[PDB]
Formats: sequence, structure tokens, C-alpha cells
Amino acid sequence: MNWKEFEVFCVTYLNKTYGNKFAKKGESDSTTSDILFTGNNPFYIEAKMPHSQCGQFVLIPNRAEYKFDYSPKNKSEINPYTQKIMQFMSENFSEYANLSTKGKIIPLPESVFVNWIKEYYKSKSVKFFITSNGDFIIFPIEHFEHYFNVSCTYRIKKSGSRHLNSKSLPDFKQALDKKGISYTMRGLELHSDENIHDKRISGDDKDFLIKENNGAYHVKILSNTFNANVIFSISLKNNISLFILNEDRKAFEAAISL
DNA sequence: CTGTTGCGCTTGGA
DNA sequence: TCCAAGCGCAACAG
Ligand SMILES: [Ca+2]
Ligand SMILES: [Ca+2]
Repeated sequence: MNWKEFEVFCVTYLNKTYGNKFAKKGESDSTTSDILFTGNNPFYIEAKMPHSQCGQFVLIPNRAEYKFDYSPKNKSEINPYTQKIMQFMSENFSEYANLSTKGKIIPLPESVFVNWIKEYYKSKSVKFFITSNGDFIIFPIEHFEHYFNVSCTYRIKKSGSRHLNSKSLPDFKQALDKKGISYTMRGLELHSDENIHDKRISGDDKDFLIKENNGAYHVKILSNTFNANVIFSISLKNNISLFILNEDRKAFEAAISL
């Protein structure tokens, strides 16, 4: 099951287990957290698979002062634990300034990454997490360090796609007939009896990607932005104390019965 | 509109 | 199992 299906299974669970007081937000919506408890004390619940990533921030190398600068276009403010990650990479500037796709691990105490995550998700009014070990686990942001091991790497992450627009429709068809694919287009919708799912087409300084949806084909334009970001990874601890499990469930049931 | 960027998401290949 | 890596989305500037 993919991560989209997993979010749906968590919302479905909460609604049947506790009542339909849980609203699911957009899947790939960067602005907010996953599930909004629409009760008398609203808060957010964050869904994460057993192996997930856990937030990020962009750092721009500044080769003049040989330090890393927090990008002003970031969406989360600096907390103390951010500055401690920056200071480490800055004092190791020579090795971290050569940005990589495979990334370079940050070998800092796990204490730092856990506190950054707690601060970051508190900043989104997340009070509880939900995940699964075969059975659904719900725990408050305060006890995060008892459920996940945390890793941290600094890597280039190319920015996301955008829909094919009218301006670049003459250019897309240019690249299509150079590859030999026959097609017809009703507006921006693509139609073909050849299967070109996830075919990548390129030419004249845009890169195109073809996707199949609703019995037809959608075209996406790929990005040109290759900034590096500190990014956190989490993995569910395999044997968890049943002592903390029951207390944290009681904490959730208390928080929604309020 | 058109293009850039940062955050969402584990995913896919070895 | 372990390691490498970017597209789907909204905000923002223009
Ligand atoms: Ca989300
Ligand atoms: Ca989530």
C-alpha cells in the first residue's frame, strides 16, 4: 500500500473508532498537517508510515563567509536546534559545500534531530501522531523519541513539477515527433494508442513527463531548481514498551473527550 | 497567466 | 535489506 492509501486508512480508523470528527486535508498539500480533529479543542494529527521522512529546510552555501545561510524563502522559522545543525555543517564547510544527490550524513547526536522535529510539528499545532505496526499507534508529540529512530542528511532535492501550459504546448509537440510517437491533442489532453506512461521527453530547455489518468494522458513540466536541504528520516522502533503505549492512548482519548 | 521555490510524500533499484 | 533520489502540490513574485 502506498502512502496515500495509508493516510486514508488512518482517517477511516479514527472516524469508526472515535466518531466522524476527523477531517483529512490534501495529500501533497505542503501548508498544513494531515488530519484535523474538528472537536471542541481542535488540533492536528500527523500520519506517518513506519519508514518516512520528517521535514526539512533549505540551506544555501555562502562561499564568501564559508558558512551556510538559512534560505529566506523557507517556511519554518529558526529554532535553537536548527542553528546547532547549521553551526556543525559550517565548521565542516569544505565537505558539505559540495552538494550531492546521494547526500552527506550529519553525524550529530540523535537528541538534536528529535528536538527539531518536536519544535517543527508543534509549530503546525500537531499534538498527536498516528502510525501502524500492524495495529494503529497513536502517541503525543511529547513522546516522539520513544517510537522513532531519527536520521538526518543534507542533499539536493529537485523541486516539483507543474502542469503543461498553453505557452509550452508548441514545444512539447516538437519533441514528440522527434521521438516518433503518433498522437492527437484535444486542448491540453493527450491521446495515443501507444503507451507512453512515465515517458520522459526533453528539448528546448523544458523537460516533460507524461502521466496516465482518467483513461487519457496528462503532461507535466519538470523543474529546474536543484537546491539542497537538510532532511530528516524516521523508522519505527520494532519493540515498543506496552507501558508507554497504553498511557499515550489514554492521553489521546482524554484529549478528544475534552 | 508563467516560472521559481520549499515542503509533502517514501519509493525504487541494487 | 540498504542506499540513492525526485515528482505532486501551494505560495510567491513577476
Ligand atoms: Ca501531509
Ligand atoms: Ca504525514
